[PDB]
Amino acid sequence: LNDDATFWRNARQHLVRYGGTFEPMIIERAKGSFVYDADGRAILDFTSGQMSAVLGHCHPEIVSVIGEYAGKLDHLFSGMLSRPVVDLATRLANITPPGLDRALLLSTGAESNEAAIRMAKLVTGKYEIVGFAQSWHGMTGAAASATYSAGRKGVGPAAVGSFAIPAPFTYRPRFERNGAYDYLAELDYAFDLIDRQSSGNLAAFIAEPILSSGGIIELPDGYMAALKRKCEARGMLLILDEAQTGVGRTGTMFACQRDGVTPDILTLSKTLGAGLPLAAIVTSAAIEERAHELGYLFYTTHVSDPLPAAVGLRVLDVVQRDGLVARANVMGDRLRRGLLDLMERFDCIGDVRGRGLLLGVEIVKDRRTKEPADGLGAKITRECMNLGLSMNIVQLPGMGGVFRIAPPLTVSEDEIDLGLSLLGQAIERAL
Amino acid sequence: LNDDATFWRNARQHLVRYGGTFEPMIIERAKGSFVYDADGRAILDFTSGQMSAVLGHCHPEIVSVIGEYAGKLDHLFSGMLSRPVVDLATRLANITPPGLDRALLLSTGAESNEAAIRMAKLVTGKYEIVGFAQSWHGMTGAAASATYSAGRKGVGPAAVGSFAIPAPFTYRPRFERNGAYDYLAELDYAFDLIDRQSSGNLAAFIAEPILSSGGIIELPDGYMAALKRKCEARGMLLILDEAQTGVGRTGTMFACQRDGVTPDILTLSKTLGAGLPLAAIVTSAAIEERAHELGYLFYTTHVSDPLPAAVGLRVLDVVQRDGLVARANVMGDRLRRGLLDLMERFDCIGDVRGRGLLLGVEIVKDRRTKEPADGLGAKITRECMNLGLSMNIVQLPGMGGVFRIAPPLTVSEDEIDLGLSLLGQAIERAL
Amino acid sequence: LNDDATFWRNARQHLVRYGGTFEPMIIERAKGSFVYDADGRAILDFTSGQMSAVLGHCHPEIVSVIGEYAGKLDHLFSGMLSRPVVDLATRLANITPPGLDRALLLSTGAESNEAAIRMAKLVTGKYEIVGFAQSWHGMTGAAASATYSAGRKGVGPAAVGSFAIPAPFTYRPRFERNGAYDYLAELDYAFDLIDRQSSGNLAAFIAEPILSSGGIIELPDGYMAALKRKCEARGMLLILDEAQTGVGRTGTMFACQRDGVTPDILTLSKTLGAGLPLAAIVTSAAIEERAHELGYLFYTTHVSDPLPAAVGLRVLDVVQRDGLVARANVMGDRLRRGLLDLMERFDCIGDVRGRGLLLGVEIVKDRRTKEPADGLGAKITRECMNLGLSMNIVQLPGMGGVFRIAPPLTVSEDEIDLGLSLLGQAIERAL
Amino acid sequence: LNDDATFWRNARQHLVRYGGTFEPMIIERAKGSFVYDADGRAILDFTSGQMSAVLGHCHPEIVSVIGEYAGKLDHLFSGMLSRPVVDLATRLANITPPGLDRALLLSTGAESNEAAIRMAKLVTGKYEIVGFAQSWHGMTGAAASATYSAGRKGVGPAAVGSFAIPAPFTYRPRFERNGAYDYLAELDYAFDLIDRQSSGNLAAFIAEPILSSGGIIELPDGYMAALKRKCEARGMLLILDEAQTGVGRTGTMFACQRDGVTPDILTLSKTLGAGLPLAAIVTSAAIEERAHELGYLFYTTHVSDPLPAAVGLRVLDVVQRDGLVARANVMGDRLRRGLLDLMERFDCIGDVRGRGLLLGVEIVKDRRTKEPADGLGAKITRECMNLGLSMNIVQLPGMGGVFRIAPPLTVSEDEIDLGLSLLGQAIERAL
Ligand SMILES: Cc1ncc(COP(=O)(O)O)c(CNC(C)(C)C(=O)O)c1O
Ligand SMILES: Cc1ncc(COP(=O)(O)O)c(CNC(C)(C)C(=O)O)c1O
Ligand SMILES: Cc1ncc(COP(=O)(O)O)c(CNC(C)(C)C(=O)O)c1O
Ligand SMILES: Cc1ncc(COP(=O)(O)O)c(CNC(C)(C)C(=O)O)c1O
Ligand SMILES: [K+]
Ligand SMILES: [K+]
Ligand SMILES: [K+]
Ligand SMILES: [K+]
Ligand code: NA
Ligand code: NA
Ligand code: NA
Ligand code: NA
Repeated sequence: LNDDATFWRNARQHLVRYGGTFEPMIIERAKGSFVYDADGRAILDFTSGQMSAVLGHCHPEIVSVIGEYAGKLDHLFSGMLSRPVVDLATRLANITPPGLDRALLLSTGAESNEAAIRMAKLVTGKYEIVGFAQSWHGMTGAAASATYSAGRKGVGPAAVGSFAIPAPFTYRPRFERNGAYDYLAELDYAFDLIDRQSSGNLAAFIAEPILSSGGIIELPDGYMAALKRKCEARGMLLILDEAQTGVGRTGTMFACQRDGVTPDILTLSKTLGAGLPLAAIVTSAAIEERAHELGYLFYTTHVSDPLPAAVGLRVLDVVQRDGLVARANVMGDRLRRGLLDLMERFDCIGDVRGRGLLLGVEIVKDRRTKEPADGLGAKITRECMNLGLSMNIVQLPGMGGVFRIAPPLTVSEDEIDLGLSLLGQAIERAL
Repeated sequence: LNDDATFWRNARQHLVRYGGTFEPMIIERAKGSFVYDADGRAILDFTSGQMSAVLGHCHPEIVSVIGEYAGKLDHLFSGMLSRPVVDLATRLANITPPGLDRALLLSTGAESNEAAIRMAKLVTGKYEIVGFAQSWHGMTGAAASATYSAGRKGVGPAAVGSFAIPAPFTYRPRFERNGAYDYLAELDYAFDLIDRQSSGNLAAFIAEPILSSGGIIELPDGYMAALKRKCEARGMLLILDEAQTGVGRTGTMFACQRDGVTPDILTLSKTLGAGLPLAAIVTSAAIEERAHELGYLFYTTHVSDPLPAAVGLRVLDVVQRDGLVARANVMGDRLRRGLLDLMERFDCIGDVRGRGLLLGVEIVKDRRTKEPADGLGAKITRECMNLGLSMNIVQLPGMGGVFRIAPPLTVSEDEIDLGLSLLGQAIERAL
Repeated sequence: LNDDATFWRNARQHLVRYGGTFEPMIIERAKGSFVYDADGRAILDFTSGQMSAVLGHCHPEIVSVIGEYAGKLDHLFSGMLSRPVVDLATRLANITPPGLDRALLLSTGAESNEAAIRMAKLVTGKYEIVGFAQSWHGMTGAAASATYSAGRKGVGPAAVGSFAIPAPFTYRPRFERNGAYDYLAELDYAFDLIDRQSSGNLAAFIAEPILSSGGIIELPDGYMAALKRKCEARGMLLILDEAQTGVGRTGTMFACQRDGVTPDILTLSKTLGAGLPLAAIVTSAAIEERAHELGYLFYTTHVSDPLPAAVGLRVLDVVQRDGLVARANVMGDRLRRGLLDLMERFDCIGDVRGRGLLLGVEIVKDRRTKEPADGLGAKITRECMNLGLSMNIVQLPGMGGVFRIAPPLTVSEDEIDLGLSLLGQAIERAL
Repeated sequence: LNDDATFWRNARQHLVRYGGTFEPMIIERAKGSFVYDADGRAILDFTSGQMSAVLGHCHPEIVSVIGEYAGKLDHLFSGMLSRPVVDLATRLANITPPGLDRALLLSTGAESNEAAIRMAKLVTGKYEIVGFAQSWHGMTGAAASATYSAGRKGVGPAAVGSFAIPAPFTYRPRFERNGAYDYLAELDYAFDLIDRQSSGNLAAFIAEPILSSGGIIELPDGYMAALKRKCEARGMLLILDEAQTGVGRTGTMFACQRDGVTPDILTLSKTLGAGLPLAAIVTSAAIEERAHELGYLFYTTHVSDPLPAAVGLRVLDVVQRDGLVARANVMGDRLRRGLLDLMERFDCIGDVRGRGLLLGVEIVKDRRTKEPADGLGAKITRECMNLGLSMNIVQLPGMGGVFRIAPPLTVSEDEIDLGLSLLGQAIERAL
């Protein structure tokens, strides 16, 4: 039973609490799209852990590579090169759009954004960084100063030169022109302001192609191109954070591919490691060259460590081989439509959005007022659990509770249907 | 041969350069205190990789646990608890001094210091952070603003409220009282200044018990206690960064134990993971409690992930069982004395310092002028390699080149003698 | 002749150049609404110097008081009280709205805003300051960080916690709701953003009732009240900068009176001194009380100096006695209508705005495109001079050249007509 | 009687309290080295007001010029040149050392330092500013961030890039080499630190030749030269703040003349205006030239206003004519020796320092412990008043109470003796 009093005792006694609340169960094993409790109960992992297990839990291929290297090449002096490192660097260079040529292999999302941000500042000689007011880039320093969805308060001043602009949000529009939402005009409006406050040191813009923590907010048609150009005109880099979107999730290997806009620096993480700590940035040769010229510095313990590298490599190998990127679209379509039928039944569902297998469901009270569903979310979330479905709802100012849905690219047709089933039951029972 | 033209081609073409220079060899395998090149040549790893492989490369016990969990419990939704997590948290609570009760499990050194620093600011409501002018805490935001050994230039303003004080350096003293080096008076002097510049927002002091990147600088007798008290009087936390010192390396499980001063927050990393990415902070229940009360937030992808946790646990298990902490003193003594004999032979060696198996050798031209050996270091470093010994020299302003020596706690008597041998040959041949 | 080669030689040789260009004439004397050159030519001062000579140049009453005190009470140790100081403080308390009770007498506009801003931060314990993107508050530190009309570039980082919002600009509207300019919605929109970037330290909002340097931008009906409330809800002070508007200029003794919204802190300057350096802030007793409790500090050489105080007093005496505030409306109306007739004749005039005797004329190319008149301004400005009328045009991003018009409250009907005359001639000749 | 209940009532009711405490008297008139109360009692102004009345109160020559211009040329549009402006600019260029060629005429000390600091940052392209930990430069923004004697707390973050070094203080030395105070070594020590914290953006060093508010601290022999060189090597400007020292006070027209080191920018104020608000900066033609090239901006209401300019001119005229600079040395010597005799009598006097007519007397309990006299100061200060002598004591951390003594350069032999008399009586009566 999950009830083990010693477990919970030691948990209460020795764990630092870092946000939210611990699920009152003890997880003992994980396989495929399922995690299992101490009673053996099976929970459908509709969030891929913390949106990382792209190939699911304990993917035989992953297992082998991990053991294959665990005992052969493990961790090395940061000045030593090895095969997995170089092969991954190359692979990344070969699968990302043209213009992205060089990679640095790290360990975490924030770490990746930090390295990117640092290189941007170096290269440009400037330091002001603009982001979305609903962004999420990490808990560390620079990453955190660019994160506006949460954590800004009670911890002192942000980094000098930090600005934000509103993100384009089609569901709840706020900027109009000739009776319509003109998300571009909004962009122009926003940048004018930026311009008026800048000190003449704009160095980069950092953005997620899809605002995950922000509520599964997809940047609408033409935006990125527009953005890009806004940067171009001001001598700024465009850093795209693809932690949740990279690696096939949204139906393309990378989200920037859909839009057809390649960034100056692209960051990867969660999905690249498939649950293990691997991260990376990829940039153009020129930028790397100038960064070098100027003595760029991003020296760590785990930069260029074989084990992870090796793992990142397998994962790409399999996504490609098993054609998971396509799959994403296919199961994505399946889940999407299923989500729409629920919306057909219940009025508490106000929006179904996302792309591929990165989907969001916005709970609302009045499907015409689009009034946030107060607590209803927690309830549903809660019944999903009782029911055996792991979910995650995000709640932000002025929006309704959002269910972030993101199963494994390896998810099965049956599991999809199964989640959809439990989701409906939880809903009806939650009302 | 390490000469593989495709390897090097792809290395030149796709790797981002993050600091220093890549060793012109290809590493293919690692076992114990050795890493092997593409020709099979064996290199004695006298730096434990990037000072992490505490149990050496591919430690059978580590291997098993990694595989044992790789296929059983891998990565989880950050809200889910598991056994390895809770057991490690407990273990840490049980082996660290009294006053250290709760832990948060992360992935990297900088990440750990960031979480610590963030909690400090939260809890106190202040934001100014003091560190040593020769410090090294990480490449990310807050970690980097407190790092003064390198990387301050060309990347924009540091974090608001950043101060530094000189570290006590017995070899090259600079503060005198009644014809003698009074490192405490220096401390008092230093803090007065701080006090005069603070805005009334001092929140913490962050320090390494032994300045590794700073040149293997050990804080002298009574200092830490003094420091601690300096903080106490100003309502500041004392955060001890034990990334290179924690886990038995300096002869004690933790360096703060020797001095008999327990910090408000203690950070661990490199050594805890033994080459894998595991990190953590440990603090008092009260501080955790208040941090909670105020909504502390340090939510990441890999916080509380079973695999690493599991790995951290084994490592403690083995250090304890195999009595490596003691061993540290014993082989440490061996290596130390060996280092002294070389100093007896060559005049280029000006100091032999450190503790346990964290030793430094300061190369100097005039052993009376204590004039830095210009380039001589690089040479020796270079011959050690040709000879089959991996080394690392650090070079800072106003000091001589420093060889950071830190082999595995699992190192053998013979390997020690072997390194000492090659080290002498490299030296004599370098002159 | 203004041609004096020694004059100009020494001018070129020893003057630091601080902005714009020196008028190629030498001024020898000033009386009423006129300044005279070296040839004796009379120039109508339609800008009241640098918008200060409210009673005109060398106002007999001013002259006497200056001499009356120059030889009786001059400058004192900042701890010594005197009559003029206390009488002025009282007068200000008696003529400003209720809620404004205590005054601090300074020397300059920026100085006044700085003291206000400092007190705000003290009292609230916060430090973030919001202003208009078209604001002007001074060249010194805090004053300058809140100034967004000019000077942000090439001089390093602004003050930490500096934000700006767009000012309501009826002529060139940019925010729409149901096909209309909803300046309030704009306000709400703007503050949401602020809110998302604040670190939880908003302390005050600083605003000019009429954006003078920003292009004579008047805050539209209901705005201030709205603003005020936006602050109220966030525990922020509202600091109103009345340097150009205070002292009768816009038809009321103070501009905040019209709107019927009294600020937490009100600043005065230019007009209060009538060309001499006198400045002041006025606040509520409570705020003063708490500021005191906390040890507010604003100690200077000229704080509470009799001469200026004395001068400030006379000026109030006369504005009141001669009923200049009313007059303002009357001549204001006269000038306004005259400005409209010109607009009736020429297409280059796109807007006539302002209040009282603080008027702006926006030059535009297409009176339907509202396309800025490129250079045309400089030309007109230039012919006004040749013609004997001193003017000032301000040029900002995205707007047309703006003529700031502000004659003395003592201006005569004939002078008004005279300026209007020359203004037309300059225009027609400029085309 | 000073007792006027209405006066005090309105004082309590409408005055903002800005620091310290208001003298319980009402000043009605001021002439020469005396200010008079409401009872007619005469108070010897041993502080020249707030150290400004260099020619004393109501100096006939000053009076005339003020009236002479009050009615002829008063305040002008900042773009208009006039004779007094240009003549003063020239005069300053002619009386300051070589290398100082151009001037900008302002209104206040802080204002002057701000303009200087701003120009420094512009010209260099950097923003970090170093000052003394016992400095005083003004209450406004940048001026205040460089002020470390007081006001750093409770008002939010200082300006980004703010550093301080300890000032050389011969009386209470703290840095030793071969058993002696090596103020230069201290300098070297200090800058090393700075260097380690800078981000590579050091732009200027701002210093008072004599730390007035800091306790009358004179920079010892060779220091300034050393300082200068420290700057030179780092591409930094040296800005000398001569608000209390400029204009003959310390025995030279400017204090930088004694040392024989001319700064890159020199600021003047208090003394230049002789109680009226006039201020200025003086710099080299090159610096002005580059500042211009880059669009330096320091546009205010009172920049280049005739009245004050005119006043500044007379003052120079008289200092020169009446040979007050010499006088300074002569009466200075007189007062100095007189101060020494008191020290001969009382043990509470621990130091007599200063230069010319800018003298300090440090009160101490144990003339061997050099233990600060707790409150004794206030007492003496208090009896001086009862006795008819206005004084000022400054009290800083770790030092004894300091009497800042600075009478008018026009002071008489008898007044000097008179102050010395009362000072002794106050002392003996205070014990
Ligand atoms: C776009 C993006 N970038 C970086 C990160 C954080 O990376 P690390 O937390 O592993 O350092 C997230 C976070 N993911 C969390 C856990 C915050 C989530 O909300 O799912 C992210 O969304
Ligand atoms: C005390 C201390 N704390 C944190 C870190 C960095 O942790 P990560 O680089 O893994 O984020 C080091 C660095 N170690 C490096 C690689 C910089 C080294 O110099 O050995 C460190 O010394
Ligand atoms: C609202 C407001 N507040 C303060 C000030 C500046 O005061 P000081 O320049 O006298 O320090 C102005 C400026 N007036 C100038 C000269 C900038 C102008 O544009 O007319 C101002 O407009
Ligand atoms: C060196 C120096 N520089 C600037 C200033 C301030 O100028 P303002 O206060 O007139 O703006 C002082 C201050 N004088 C005060 C009143 C603070 C004093 O302590 O005497 C100063 O000492
Ligand atoms: K490594
Ligand atoms: K996790
Ligand atoms: K005064
Ligand atoms: K002027
Ligand atoms: Na590519
Ligand atoms: Na413990
Ligand atoms: Na009132
Ligand atoms: Na000169």
